[PDB]
Amino acid sequence: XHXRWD
Repeated sequence: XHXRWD
């Protein structure tokens, strides 16, 4: 949802 964090 935020970039690499998803």
